[PDB]
Amino acid sequence: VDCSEYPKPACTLEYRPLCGSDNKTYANKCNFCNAVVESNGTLTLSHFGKC
Repeated sequence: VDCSEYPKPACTLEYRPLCGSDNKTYANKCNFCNAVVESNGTLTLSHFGKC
């Protein structure tokens, strides 16, 4: 997914779960992309929905 507009200082509460390569279910794309940046690009997206 496109994380180009990240990191963002806040994420909304809109619950659109997606499963990281870490097996964490991120709450939405904002939370996921912020984690991608924090990971220095090690975290990828496995799939949409819960892990």
